[PDB]
Amino acid sequence: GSHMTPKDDEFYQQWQLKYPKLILREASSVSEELHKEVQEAFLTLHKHGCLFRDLVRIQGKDLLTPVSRILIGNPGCTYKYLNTRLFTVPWPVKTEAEIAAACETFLKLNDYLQIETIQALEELAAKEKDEVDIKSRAAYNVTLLNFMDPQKMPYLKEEPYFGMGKMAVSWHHDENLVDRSAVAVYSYSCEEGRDPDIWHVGFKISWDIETPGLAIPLHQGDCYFMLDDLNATHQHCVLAGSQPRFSSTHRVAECSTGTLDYILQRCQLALQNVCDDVDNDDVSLKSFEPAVLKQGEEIHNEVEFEWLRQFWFQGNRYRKCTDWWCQPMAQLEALWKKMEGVTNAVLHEVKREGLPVEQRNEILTAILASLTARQNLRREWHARCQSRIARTLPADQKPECRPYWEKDDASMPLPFDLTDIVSELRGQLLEA
Ligand SMILES: O=C(O)c1ccccc1-c1c2ccc(=O)cc-2oc2cc(O)ccc12
Ligand SMILES: O=C(O)CCC(=O)C(=O)O
Ligand SMILES: [Mn+2]
Repeated sequence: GSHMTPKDDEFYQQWQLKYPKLILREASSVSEELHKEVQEAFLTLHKHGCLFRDLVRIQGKDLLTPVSRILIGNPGCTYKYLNTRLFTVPWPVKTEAEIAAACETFLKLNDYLQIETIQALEELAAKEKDEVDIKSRAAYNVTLLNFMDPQKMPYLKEEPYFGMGKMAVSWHHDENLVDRSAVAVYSYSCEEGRDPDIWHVGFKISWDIETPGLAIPLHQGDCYFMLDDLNATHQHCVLAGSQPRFSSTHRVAECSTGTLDYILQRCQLALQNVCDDVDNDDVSLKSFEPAVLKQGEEIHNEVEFEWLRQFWFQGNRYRKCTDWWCQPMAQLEALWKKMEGVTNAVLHEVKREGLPVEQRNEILTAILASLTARQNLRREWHARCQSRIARTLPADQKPECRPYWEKDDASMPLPFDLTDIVSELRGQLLEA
């Protein structure tokens, strides 16, 4: 395989014909004032230690990301990639003033890039021969900030198909975005084939290493845009230069099951089956109908694994730059603890003498997959909290395996390990 850069005569026509949905707006087109502001914002964020490498999970292995990052965006919004849910430090849509100022800066960059994107999307439609679709596909709700110092990496991976040289980030799609949504990236580098000292973004067609890839040089303050279905039909990578680089990558995160309001509402739905006169350990349920019980136990899993474990696995890195999620997370944990109460109440009822066996077995069938998944996912998460790299990484830089409690812990109604309970319930369902 081979690739094309601006040095190749064929670059220009290949871009024009096979990448009309890829747009580059060079530093020129962006005001010197905005450049100054976002570049300074990058630097304060970096100095206040707001960017971290994430311990992600990909095809079974636990890996530290080469880039350190932070997610900034709409209050209560989250973004899930590589099995890790990132939580926004909020930006002032309708904390220390410095970080607050930085987030404010990245909101107005967001506004600017949003405008640029709509324009580009409008011009693309005109070329191609609705109005609501365009604006919704440009309505960026988060940005993921990235930083890498390549001189800090002992060995960088070679780009494997086109001879593009050292990769800072491997070939991928930006995951979990709204369908056909645009992506906009502000790139900030500190200042035969592609120039090794300069940062590039590379593109290829999915499934395809025969059509030469493009490598687009990125100088200080250059912006690039993936429009419409480009992010889906193509992969991209980031090719490392010799100097450090920041990027701000603005996305329309698909957040239908990914906001604080969404998850609080799911919890409230679950607790509708609980007599709510008073908050104490004496949990009693309004109904034992299979469909209501299954739903309750599913919500229980959702808040435990998608929210609590995700949040705490990331070493409590937030109250550092924002306490915003601290109270929400306390609240979600209290809701989850009530639901541990619910599971116990269901279990009590299963054991009640005078419960017909047919009704018991209908209850078992309703809840068994949820409890099985709860056991398995607890194993998987506990594994993830030790692994190798978690072991290797310093004591300061370790994942927290919360919520977790000992067999002796009398504050919790059920054991953390559900193996016996699951076995027993399963056994009962095979009884004759
Ligand atoms: O880019 C990498 O090689 C990498 C290294 C360690 C951890 C994650 C990644 C990696 C990504 C890192 C950040 C990001 O925004 C996207 C990434 O996508 C990847 C896709 C892969 O197939 C394989 C790897 C990645
Ligand atoms: O920085 C870029 O150019 C794209 C960002 C990126 O590839 C990522 O880390 O998701
Ligand atoms: Mn990307």
